[PDB]
Amino acid sequence: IIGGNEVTPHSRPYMVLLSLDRKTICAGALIAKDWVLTAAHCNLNKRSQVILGAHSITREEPTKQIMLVKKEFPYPCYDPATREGDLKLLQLTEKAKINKYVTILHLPKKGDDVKPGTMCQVAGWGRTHNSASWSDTLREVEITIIDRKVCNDRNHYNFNPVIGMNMVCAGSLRGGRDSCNGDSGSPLLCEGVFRGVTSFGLENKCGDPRGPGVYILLSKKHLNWIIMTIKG
Amino acid sequence: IIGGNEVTPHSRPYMVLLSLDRKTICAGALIAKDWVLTAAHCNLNKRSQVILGAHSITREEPTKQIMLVKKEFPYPCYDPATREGDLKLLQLTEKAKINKYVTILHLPKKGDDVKPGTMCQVAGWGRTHNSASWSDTLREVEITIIDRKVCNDRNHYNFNPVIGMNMVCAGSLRGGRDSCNGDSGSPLLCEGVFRGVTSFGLENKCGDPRGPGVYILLSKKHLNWIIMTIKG
Ligand SMILES: *C[C@@](*)(O)[C@H](CCCNC(N)=[NH2+])NC(=O)[C@@H]1CCCN1C(=O)[C@H](N)Cc1ccccc1
Ligand SMILES: *C[C@@](*)(O)[C@H](CCCNC(N)=[NH2+])NC(=O)[C@@H]1CCCN1C(=O)[C@H](N)Cc1ccccc1
Repeated sequence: IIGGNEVTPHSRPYMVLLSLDRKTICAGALIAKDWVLTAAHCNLNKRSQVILGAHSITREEPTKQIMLVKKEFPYPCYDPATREGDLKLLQLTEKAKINKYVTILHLPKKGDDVKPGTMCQVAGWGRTHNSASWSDTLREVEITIIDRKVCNDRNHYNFNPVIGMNMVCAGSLRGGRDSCNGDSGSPLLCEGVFRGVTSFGLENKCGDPRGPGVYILLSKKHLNWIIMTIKG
Repeated sequence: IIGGNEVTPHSRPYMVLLSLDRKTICAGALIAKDWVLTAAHCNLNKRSQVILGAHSITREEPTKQIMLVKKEFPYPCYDPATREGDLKLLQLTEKAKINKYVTILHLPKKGDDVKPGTMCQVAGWGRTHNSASWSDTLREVEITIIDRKVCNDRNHYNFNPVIGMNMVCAGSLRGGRDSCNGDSGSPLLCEGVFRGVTSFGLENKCGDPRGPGVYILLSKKHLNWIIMTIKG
């Protein structure tokens, strides 16, 4: 997270830390007692861990629940070339224990676009600068959704890649506020509602006005696949 | 086809006429002795026919081969809302008999974009005016690929819908030349190479400069699915 601040410990109890390996992290949302929604580009191995109720990565906390993946369900329409449908459901070996510290983030009922100018938040343990590594504590930043047509601009992504109807852009006109490396999978919250999944930006330019972070929209199509994959 | 002309009978022997029902037709390409590639939005029923070696729809011709569908393989990533991946493979009950009149159109080796300004052709039995019904004989028109960024313009599709990296636009700056209703599925040929599949335009505005026809690009991703579905 670029230009955010350290969250009140455990004030975002749906946040999942994904320890992928030694060099890599990701985030995600707990969407059911045994389901984590994250991004498809986040590659797990057999040693990977899903950590619930975390604030600090390193510090030992009584609140933490270390979970294991039973099965990966990457979205079958994920296109690594367009970045389209960058979604993945992780089924856990056991159910999380819900409490004050570990909660379920609810899916939106309707898969609406988010209207430009809306204020949104994203939390994560990723880079806080375009250098170095992850943040030891969970941080959060507030961002504005940027009009899709501006996002596809010559002064923005400029069709490399195309920012389509199942993505939103969010940041600031002036820059300084963004997700970054290691925030992939993190839920985009907009006016209290789960709305997107952190996907990509410009390499080593988190927070550059040219490259507002791109979030996969929880649209009708993506919701259908989520609901189907869980229930049944 | 808008602003085209009647083809020399049987000079495009890979062309498939799809008789979907009484009110509807489509086109397609014969890509193997028992495989037709068309568009996913083209709905067949049990009475539907795939006609090979046709020139006229009505007239009885010794060249015609009336084929039947064993199984439909609509592209699993087809999105009816974005029009994305509008592709469908039809497996035939028997093999076509290849001759002078019925041939296989070869897939491109590399799934490249088509560069703006390239001249392309599309053939079909669809509307020749923004009214009335199909053409009794196969026609063909030549069109130019329109730059993707112009296609997404305020004076064009204007993000309703987005014209993405797995679509090309083709028509003319002045209008008058286009595919139309009933041409869906027809192969887009560019400098001798099979390049796209006729998908959509603006309703009752075939040939309007605002809405150049949109073709699904035979990109790497789509080729992989085609090859996989056939061989195995
Ligand atoms: C996997 C995630 O941790 C990470 C989050 C980065 C978010 N960045 C900003 N600025 N908010 N995502 C990625 O690293 C993704 C997946 C792999 C590629 N990628 C990118 O962000 C590339 N920079 C995307 C790209 C854009 C334009 C041209 C080439 C590549
Ligand atoms: C199914 C095909 O025969 C047909 C071909 C039309 C090609 N038109 C031009 N101008 N070259 N395609 C369609 O009818 C497709 C599938 C169903 C919807 N559709 C459309 O062409 C709509 N007009 C697409 C559309 C665009 C903008 C807004 C709403 C719908």
